[PDB]
Amino acid sequence: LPGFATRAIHHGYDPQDHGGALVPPVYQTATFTFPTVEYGAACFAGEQAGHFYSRISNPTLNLLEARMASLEGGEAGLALASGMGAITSTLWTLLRPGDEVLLGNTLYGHTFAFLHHGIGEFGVKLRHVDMADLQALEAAMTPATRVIYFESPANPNMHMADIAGVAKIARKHGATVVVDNTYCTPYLQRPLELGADLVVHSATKYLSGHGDITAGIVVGSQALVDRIRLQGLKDMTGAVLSPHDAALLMRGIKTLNLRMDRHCANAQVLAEFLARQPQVELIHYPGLASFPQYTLARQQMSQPGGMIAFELKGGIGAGRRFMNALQLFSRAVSLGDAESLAQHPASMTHSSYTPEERAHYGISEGLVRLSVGLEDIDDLLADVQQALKASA
Amino acid sequence: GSNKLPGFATRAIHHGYDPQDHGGALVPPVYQTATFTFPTVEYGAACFAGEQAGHFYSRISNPTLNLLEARMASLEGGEAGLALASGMGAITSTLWTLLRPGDEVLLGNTLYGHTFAFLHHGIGEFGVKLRHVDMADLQALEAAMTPATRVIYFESPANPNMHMADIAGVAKIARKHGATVVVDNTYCTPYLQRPLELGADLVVHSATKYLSGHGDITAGIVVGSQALVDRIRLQGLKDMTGAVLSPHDAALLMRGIKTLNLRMDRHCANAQVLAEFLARQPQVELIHYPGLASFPQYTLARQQMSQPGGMIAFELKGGIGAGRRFMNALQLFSRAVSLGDAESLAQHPASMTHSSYTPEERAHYGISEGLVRLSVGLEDIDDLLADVQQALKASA
Ligand SMILES: N[C@@H](CCS)C(=O)O
Ligand SMILES: N[C@@H](CCS)C(=O)O
Repeated sequence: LPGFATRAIHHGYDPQDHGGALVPPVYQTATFTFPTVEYGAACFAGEQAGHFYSRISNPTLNLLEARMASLEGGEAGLALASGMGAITSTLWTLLRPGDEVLLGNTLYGHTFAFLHHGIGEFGVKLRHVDMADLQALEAAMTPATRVIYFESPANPNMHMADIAGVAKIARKHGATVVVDNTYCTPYLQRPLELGADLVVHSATKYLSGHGDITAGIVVGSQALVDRIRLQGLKDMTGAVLSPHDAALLMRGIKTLNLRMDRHCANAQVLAEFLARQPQVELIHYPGLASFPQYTLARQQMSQPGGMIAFELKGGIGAGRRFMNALQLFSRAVSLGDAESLAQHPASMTHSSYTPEERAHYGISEGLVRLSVGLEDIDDLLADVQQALKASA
Repeated sequence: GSNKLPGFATRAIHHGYDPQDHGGALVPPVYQTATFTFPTVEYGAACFAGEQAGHFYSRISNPTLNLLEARMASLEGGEAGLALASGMGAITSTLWTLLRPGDEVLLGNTLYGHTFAFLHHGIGEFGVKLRHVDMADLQALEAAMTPATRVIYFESPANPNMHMADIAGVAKIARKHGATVVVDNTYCTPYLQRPLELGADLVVHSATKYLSGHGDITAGIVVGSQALVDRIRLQGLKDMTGAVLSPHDAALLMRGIKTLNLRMDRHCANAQVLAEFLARQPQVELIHYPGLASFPQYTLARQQMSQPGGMIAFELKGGIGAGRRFMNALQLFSRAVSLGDAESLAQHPASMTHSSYTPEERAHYGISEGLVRLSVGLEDIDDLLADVQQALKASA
């Protein structure tokens, strides 16, 4: 069993099989041909485990899937046009009218919109529960419960979930547990190893690393991934990942270990710094001693990650002033790029709302979120420091 | 004077782009970027509130895609466009946005297989009622409308029989009962047929086929009113499918569109010469091509398509086994699903797509044991003729 860096570079590919090419060639093709109608016939039931149309089985995409499956330690992988691609295809195939999905207390905005305004409107029952509270979770189960879905750590406050805890509970009811592992990557956390059934990824973020691609991943067990490929992707979503973008995702995956180390090192520093700031009410970073779920965090993540959330003392106004003053962080939604990013939802995403609605969603008035990039930590410090000056 | 619409080719190469707004770049740069940033936190406050113009995240809107979208809209004759990861991405994003439990969809009698799967085993398992109807029969369609009918959805010409519908007839009926008409316009492209100009509310495309023209990308387009395209963009795509089109692929789609009028003229000139030849060969029992008077809906084709297309279907004498022997003798056509490539493609559903079924359930689906489908490409006609004639001789 080769190491993670090795596998992330080499897994699933032998140059000697493809003309000696160091880097595998990109199958930017829509369709595939057949030597005979017989060899055609085989590929519409599926006996010679291989290549089928490119909206089902392109080699380039297969290489990506196998590598990601290796990295998350799962049976099988599926690549998709976007992270929503991955989550919609999974849920559309796993759920039907009357089934229930249990959801983590908070969710990526578009996931929430999919659940409450998408499948939810098609007769699927939604319940939100705190997924670190195993008793609340147990009590929430009903015969109807078929899926339990959550992120860990979860936007907005890095609130973790006890993956193995929930998974014990799901076994008692044959429920499928699905974990959005976008924030951690298989490099920092492997939820399948902790007993989840499927993981989903917005590969758009850390896995790509360079913010030039939109892509999605699903990893899990061959049977589940099979159904999602042939039902979710093929029939319900059509979220097909382009071969060019697959290749670039692979190119990005080759540095995962190296980039995530830096992202973390950079975040650790920025966070001990913020933790001492008198403009700072409160801070959420898994790697501080003050992080309420510190122990659970260290149990599931091998490093505390590249994301920080803090609340500024002066609410919306401070938030605004802080955001405007940054010259190195860019005001943008998104995360996991080489570039450092910030957002202040109160005055950005959730601006149109009001204080009382933002409290409902746990979006504090002065809540800012940092995606710490790979720039030099002294440059990142100077920027955060001056931006704090302006926030007075 | 200057209130005249530019020609189709002109709009295909230029619409929506002036080099002078991107520093003289003759070809638009490609926005291969996932995210966009904001100068002020206020500037971006408005981009989540309808006040200002710009882009937030390439899953919702992007300048490479926007141009592609605007060009397609101009070609189709519609208000707005939307570009997605595939034909199915376009179709599913649209129906997921437009339908809810208790709504009914009227469907054409036959469809593309994944569209059929999506409908029967996907959206239909979610509380949406389905009914099929001969769209060529306006009397039957009128009869089928009920106050639950929300959409009428069909392809014209349809897979795989090229059955056609009267678009303007359907729209007329739909305007009377109040349903949204969506037409899958893949086979024609906007160069041969414009359903929106005929009264349809939305067209969808597998741009993967003719629009791309070069079989290297998978991509979907939807075109219609600003108010429905936005709904679809903001609900279907953003929330329910995530069928995001890659800007690299959209740049290639745009590159392919630049020669559409030329590719199409040649697909059609080729198929016409092929069809006429096939109609006259001993091994050919039957032939379906819209440019032939023997085509059952000859009159609707002439009326609705400016040209008869690159698809031919034809039945062989000798039974499945002639088919096999034909398909396998081919040296220039390739054995393959798909259409609208530069390369000529053939398929023999009997010994291929529908090969697991026994000779019974194939005759049950209108599908002969001698049926073969041709997507005629852009090769030299004699070469194509020569290959097919050598191949008929083999299936003797
Ligand atoms: N995940 C980021 C951006 C994706 S659109 C966010 O939370 O806004
Ligand atoms: N539309 C073509 C190819 C897509 S798989 C077909 O009818 O099979």
